[PDB]
Amino acid sequence: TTFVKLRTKAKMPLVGLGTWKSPPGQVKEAVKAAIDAGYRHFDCAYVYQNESEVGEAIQEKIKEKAVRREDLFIVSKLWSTFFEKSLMKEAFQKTLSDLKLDYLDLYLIHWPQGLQAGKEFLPKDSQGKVLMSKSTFLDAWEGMEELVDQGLVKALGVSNFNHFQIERLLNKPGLKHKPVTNQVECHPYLTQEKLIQYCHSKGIAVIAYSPLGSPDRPYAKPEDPVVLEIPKIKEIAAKHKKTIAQVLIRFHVQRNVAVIPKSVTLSRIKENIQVFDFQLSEEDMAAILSLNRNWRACGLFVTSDEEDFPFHEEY
Ligand SMILES: NC(=O)c1ccc[n+]([C@@H]2O[C@H](COP(=O)([O-])OP(=O)(O)OC[C@H]3O[C@@H](n4cnc5c(N)ncnc54)[C@H](OP(=O)(O)O)[C@@H]3O)[C@@H](O)[C@H]2O)c1
Repeated sequence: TTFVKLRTKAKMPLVGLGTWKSPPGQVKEAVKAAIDAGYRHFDCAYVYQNESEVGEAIQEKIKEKAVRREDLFIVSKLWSTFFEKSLMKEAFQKTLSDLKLDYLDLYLIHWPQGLQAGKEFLPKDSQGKVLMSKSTFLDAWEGMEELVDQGLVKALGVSNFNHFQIERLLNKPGLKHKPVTNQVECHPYLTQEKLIQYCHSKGIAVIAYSPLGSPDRPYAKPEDPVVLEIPKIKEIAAKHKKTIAQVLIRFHVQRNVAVIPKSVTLSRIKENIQVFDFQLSEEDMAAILSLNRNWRACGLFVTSDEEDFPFHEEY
């Protein structure tokens, strides 16, 4: 299978194109190339500020008859400065207008902590301390549910949520639309076994980002573990006549976890979806899963002492 069926029975393609850090002058071509290589799932966000260029790409391929709207799975995300409901509606309409779409397939809460509204994405006081808001992810969810009832969003999900936080959402008084995905960092050094088990058992599909360990991240350090250099992955890649990246991506697909590798490089965009023509052995999967060290590269870490930080819990 190339998809995972969500609680709603909508089909989410297991491989999607990631866009975080794709420059605005390069992302239009990457998305065009992806569509031509058969990608149908596209992950974008308000805070990536490249949604307009993604939307141009999608519109051009629809107009060319290369792909039908109903066969695309477009995801975007609400940024934490926009949890308040009126602000949420303006942010969403901008994300929908930029993408030139009539509806999103999936709209996610980007992070679970709310951040102070204003122009900046990461508001700070004079000390350089990040400023939080009074709006919670619960508060934001109530706003987002209206979008579903309106037909503007097919389904809602979460990103960077721990299982306690999802429980809280699932137990929210008056809940109307249950979350359909949790999108979180996932690779052999952060396997997510317990979180994936919990989501799957709760009607929620998982979406794994940073499958290649995000080597273009801005704060990479020499002392960080290097996903793309794991020695067992080269071994397994060679045996399957695949690349190291293809093994790292397959690792998710084979767990029925969707995965959104980001590239703006034509050869790599093509390579990354070439993962439905081989199968990792039980020993291969057992060996990859062995590598877990609970090591994360991604997240808003400066807010670790504020309420609703996700990464202190085991999962
Ligand atoms: N908080 C969240 O919810 C969250 C957080 C992080 C990411 N995301 C999403 O997940 C996506 C994936 O995460 P990521 O962007 O952090 O990292 P990633 O996808 O793991 O890695 C991207 C990097 O790997 C390179 N690359 C891609 N394909 C490759 C290949 N076959 N071989 C070698 N290198 C390759 C890219 O270079 P080129 O681009 O130059 O080719 C880029 O530098 C993001 O774009 C975004 O859509 C969401």
